[PDB]
Amino acid sequence: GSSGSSGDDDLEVKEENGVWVLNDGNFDNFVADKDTVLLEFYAPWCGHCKQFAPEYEKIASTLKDNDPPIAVAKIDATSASMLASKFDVSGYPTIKILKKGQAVDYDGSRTQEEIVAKVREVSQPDWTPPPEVTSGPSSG
Repeated sequence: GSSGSSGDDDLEVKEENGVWVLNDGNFDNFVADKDTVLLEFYAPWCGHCKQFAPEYEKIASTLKDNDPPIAVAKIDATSASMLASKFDVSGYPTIKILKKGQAVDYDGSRTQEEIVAKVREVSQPDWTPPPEVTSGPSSG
């Protein structure tokens, strides 16, 4: 701790209209100090995503000035295999949530209202992960 390894300028992250772009390389580096991180999976060969492209961006801002503050980001499963397999992303668009390192599978109408409800709902410190877990990678 407190090493200070900066130079190659590798550890970075971009965004789009409020939509951050995370990758297996900056995945943890980002969620490192994050209580709740929204991860959105998509594919370049998936047209159905194009219609959501703008639908998502709008959400970002919403959860942006929300409380607690949440960081909305997306990931190209196609490009990110490790992450894709992590949340068993066998389809798209696939929305997921990260809680202190806990993958929370979403279920319901992926809408600006619904999507936010769950996310903003999970961000809460009281919120807790329900039983019947799907995957638990050395959670702890």
